[PDB]
Amino acid sequence: MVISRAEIYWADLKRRPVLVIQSDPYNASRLATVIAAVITSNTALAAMPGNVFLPATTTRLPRDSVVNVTAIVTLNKTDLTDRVGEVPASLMHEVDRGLRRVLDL
Amino acid sequence: ELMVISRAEIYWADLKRRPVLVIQSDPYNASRLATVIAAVITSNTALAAMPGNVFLPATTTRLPRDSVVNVTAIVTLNKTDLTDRVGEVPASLMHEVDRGLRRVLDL
Repeated sequence: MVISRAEIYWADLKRRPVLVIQSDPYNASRLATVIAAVITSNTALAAMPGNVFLPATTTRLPRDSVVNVTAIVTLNKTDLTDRVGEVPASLMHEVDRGLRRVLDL
Repeated sequence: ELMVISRAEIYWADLKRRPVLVIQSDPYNASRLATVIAAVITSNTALAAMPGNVFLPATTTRLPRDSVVNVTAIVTLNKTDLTDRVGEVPASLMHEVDRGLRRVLDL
């Protein structure tokens, strides 16, 4: 399947949701890996600076979620199973700013 | 083995004990955050051809051998997992690492 940035997938880390943050050039390349940020259902992590709150109406996920930009994982592209949906441009911009903040970029 | 978890520093960690380069910003490094984000450092210098990766001489890092920062291999470790500190990456090579990270993460 086609792996794109800003997309949410289910993956085995247990089975949790992740947001693809690897750029689409590397996603389309022959690179076996894909970098992603973990999405938690514990909304209390939204207080942590840089993390991004995602309503369940936005992600088509069961519950409200939070992108934890301090929890970055490198997965095999094969580990990505069902796709959940996509994060809108505005919230993805918030995620980008959080990532630049936590990574000094 | 307490030291100070600072950016641009190289540590040994169990991912298999391998070296990692801290890329998490120092505000989060000083915070109570249990995790620390790092890029894996390989001794396979052939990965220096991969775009974005950064070659690190052993004279610069005080590492056993010449190494390469693989900016496509990013791991989130517990601050406790960082054991012996190896040294620090100069500002110029860390800037190259930053550019590679911005490229692979569209930042």
